[PDB]
Amino acid sequence: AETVSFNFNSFSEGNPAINFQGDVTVLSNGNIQLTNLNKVNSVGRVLYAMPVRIWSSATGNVASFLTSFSFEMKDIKDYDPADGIIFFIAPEDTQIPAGSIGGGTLGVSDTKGAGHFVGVEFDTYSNSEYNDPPTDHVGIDVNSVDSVKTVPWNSVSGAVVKVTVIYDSSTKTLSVAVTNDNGDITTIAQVVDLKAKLPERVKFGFSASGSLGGRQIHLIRSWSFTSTLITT
Amino acid sequence: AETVSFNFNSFSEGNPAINFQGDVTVLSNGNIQLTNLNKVNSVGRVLYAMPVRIWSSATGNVASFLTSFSFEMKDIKDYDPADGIIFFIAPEDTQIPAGSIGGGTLGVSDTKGAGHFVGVEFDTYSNSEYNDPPTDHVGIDVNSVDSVKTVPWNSVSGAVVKVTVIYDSSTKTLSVAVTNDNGDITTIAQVVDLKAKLPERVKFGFSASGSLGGRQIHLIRSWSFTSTLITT
Amino acid sequence: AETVSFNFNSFSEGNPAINFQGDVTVLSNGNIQLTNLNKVNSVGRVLYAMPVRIWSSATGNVASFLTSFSFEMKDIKDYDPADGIIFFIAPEDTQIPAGSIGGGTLGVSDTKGAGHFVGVEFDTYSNSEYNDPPTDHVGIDVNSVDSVKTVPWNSVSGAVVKVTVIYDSSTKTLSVAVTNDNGDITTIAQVVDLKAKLPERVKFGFSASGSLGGRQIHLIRSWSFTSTLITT
Amino acid sequence: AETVSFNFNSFSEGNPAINFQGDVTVLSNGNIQLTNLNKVNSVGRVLYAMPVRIWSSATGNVASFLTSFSFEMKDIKDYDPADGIIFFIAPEDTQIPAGSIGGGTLGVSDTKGAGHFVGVEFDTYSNSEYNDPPTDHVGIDVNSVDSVKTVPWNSVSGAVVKVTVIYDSSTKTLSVAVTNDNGDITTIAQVVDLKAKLPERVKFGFSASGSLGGRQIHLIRSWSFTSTLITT
Ligand SMILES: [Ca+2]
Ligand SMILES: [Ca+2]
Ligand SMILES: [Ca+2]
Ligand SMILES: [Ca+2]
Ligand SMILES: [Mn+2]
Ligand SMILES: [Mn+2]
Ligand SMILES: [Mn+2]
Ligand SMILES: [Mn+2]
Repeated sequence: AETVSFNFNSFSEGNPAINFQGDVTVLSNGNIQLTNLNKVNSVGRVLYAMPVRIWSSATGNVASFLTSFSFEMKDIKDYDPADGIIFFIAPEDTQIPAGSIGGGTLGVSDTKGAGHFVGVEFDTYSNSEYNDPPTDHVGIDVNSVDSVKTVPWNSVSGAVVKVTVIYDSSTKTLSVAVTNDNGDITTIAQVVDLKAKLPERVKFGFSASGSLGGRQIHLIRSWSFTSTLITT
Repeated sequence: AETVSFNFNSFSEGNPAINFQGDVTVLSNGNIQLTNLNKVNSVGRVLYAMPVRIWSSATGNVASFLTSFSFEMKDIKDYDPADGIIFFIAPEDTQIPAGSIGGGTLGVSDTKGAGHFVGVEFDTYSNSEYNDPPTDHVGIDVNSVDSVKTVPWNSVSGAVVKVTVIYDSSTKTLSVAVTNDNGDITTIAQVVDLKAKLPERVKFGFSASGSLGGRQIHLIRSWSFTSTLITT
Repeated sequence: AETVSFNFNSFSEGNPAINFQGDVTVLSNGNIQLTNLNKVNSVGRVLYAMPVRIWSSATGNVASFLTSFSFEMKDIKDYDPADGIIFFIAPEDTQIPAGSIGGGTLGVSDTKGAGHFVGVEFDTYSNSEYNDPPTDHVGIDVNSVDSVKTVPWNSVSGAVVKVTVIYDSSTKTLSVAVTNDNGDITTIAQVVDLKAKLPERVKFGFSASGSLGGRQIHLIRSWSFTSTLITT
Repeated sequence: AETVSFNFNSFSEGNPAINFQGDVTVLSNGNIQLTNLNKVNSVGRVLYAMPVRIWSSATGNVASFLTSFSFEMKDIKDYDPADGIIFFIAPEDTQIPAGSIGGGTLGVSDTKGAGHFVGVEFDTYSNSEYNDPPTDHVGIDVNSVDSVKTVPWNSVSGAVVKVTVIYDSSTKTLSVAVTNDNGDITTIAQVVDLKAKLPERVKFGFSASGSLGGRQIHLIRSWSFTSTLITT
């Protein structure tokens, strides 16, 4: 039983348990603001500093993990509410794509929307070049922002959104449950073999981005995580 | 968007929001004691009073729900810890089987261990006649306590256990993440078409049962639930 | 090396190992409820029946001890939490102060908040008459609930708290580590010359109290204890 | 409220949370054997891979931590049982001192027995050059294997030893509670300003050394830890 577990009710600069990339910033109240409102094509990513072993090439086993986080997106006069936030898993050498154009790539893909990652996005701007549905949505991404699956969702400015994710290694199922301000929940699940798409050791994080005309406040308020690899 | 959501940090006799059945009692702190230790073959169930609609015959849609609860199981001199607790879903008229023999039936099945229900069991006693794994386990039960699927588990006497469940209607997947006292998680997932195994309107709840030589303390400490059915 | 060591994972009236004083009552799950919610200025105390020799006048040696225990405090409409629990050490003949007014005396002191004891209080209601801090707090008490030193704490209703106390006779240091539900730890330590404040033989126990308007549920879930006295 | 917490009931090579230094080896049963029996001056160290911030220069606050771990030492024919284990805290860049001669340096000090670290040793070999007591002992080391304080102890071969450490930030007290196989406890405590002796970011870990004629099996059976730094 190999278990990595952490809980964040707030954040602060200096904590060695978390890595910042790009235009990330910690607010006095302890929240993480992922993008910068004055930069064009902004990109902000926050990662748990320590890599986590999600599978052993020895036991062949794959870990299960339970994580939940709360975020908030808020409009600002008078740019378009873009582009959203993404909870991702990637190789430990994961950096903000070079020459990132931000926007629809969400800071995890190249200009074509390709990359090495597995994630859950909370997309609030429609990008046709990536085949986005016409409305706000939640999608499961596997090496591309061209979601492997999506579900209609509604991003309510200033609302605090609570998310719960469960990965069952046995069925290799990734289930997501989103709790909107109104109390309604949105779910989405997709079978993804983490052992076949990611390396033994990976990192977990949040990413968000904007464009020239599209910018909003992307806030990460809290994050608790727990993985458990069976060794034997 | 039809949603049902409730949250109990503690219970109490009376509250018409929860129908009791059997040897159920309420401790001083609001904890529910599903069974009685001075009674042979005891059964006790607790149900959310108001029935819930998990699917529509018109729309065809099945509801998605997110539920979490924390229970505790403690041993008693010198008796055997059995059998345990089951989170279940059944027809709005559900009742403790006629002539319930308690024990392995968990208060939801008959002698053969069959019944009209869906649920997750935290089985602590192994009944070979029900093809029970040799050790403590967690199982996805569909109309039978002879689990559709099980996973090795460890029940620790006196430890507060936390459970989170997510049912994604899009995939008909039922995900379970069990957080143990020591922080390790156990998961199990199973595709279960509720729409096919249950009526449009059901009731959610907990059930536990002891036998003659097998009795233990089963307590429910909290329960929050949210189901959402799309009506469009 | 004289060693006294015991473990209590569940309690049960009748056990000659425990002395019950006041309004104490054992729940059916094995928990000890210290206060009566239907009584004004209630007081309850549970004590290890066998007096423990912490020091000897013959050698001048003082014993070191290690002890851990878990409690649970929960609210009750619309009353105010009062007043909390206190782990205390005292003369083997200790009884509840005659004419106990309940309140912030925790059942170990008189109206002026004075008594003959040493303990760790987990104060939830602030009493200006006892120089209490404005918020919930943990404190080291020496013959008075007018703590020799307190520390900011946060009592969370329905939450299981873990405490570990270490007394080093060589330094006469009493150390307390409090594990909250969220995983945060709270500590407080202080030099207390036991040999100079209590008789050679004393009793160890917990006590809780409520008042007229302030009442809550105080539960002791477990308790393990080990002291070693050097004889040479 | 910043908090780091991990828990190991067993260990396995490959876990990125653990850093191995020296002759460290993981046994088939999940234990960590710190030294190499066929090697002269064998030195083995295991550290928690993630640096911990024990104090911020911003607020000037020191963290509090509660740790506990079980270890075991076993004699090997007919070599002398040496030298023991040390639980230490050093700079995040800490490495086995070049030209480490092992033995009484315990793998954290130079020839003179000096280095940059704070720790608790379980010394089973008297080294007059470092002023060790004539017998097995436990000591609080502050930048030197010439303990600032010791207490008589007794290493029993094959015996599992359970230790619990508490470091209260308010008093800057480091308290240790050692529970021997037979059930007797040994405590030692010392005031130590971790903010005056170490940098803001450090690493925790265990070290073990041997000599030419002094060798034995040093095992770390399990380790749990929780630090909490109040950033407010
Ligand atoms: Ca997009
Ligand atoms: Ca069974
Ligand atoms: Ca008070
Ligand atoms: Ca030595
Ligand atoms: Mn998209
Ligand atoms: Mn079963
Ligand atoms: Mn007080
Ligand atoms: Mn020494």
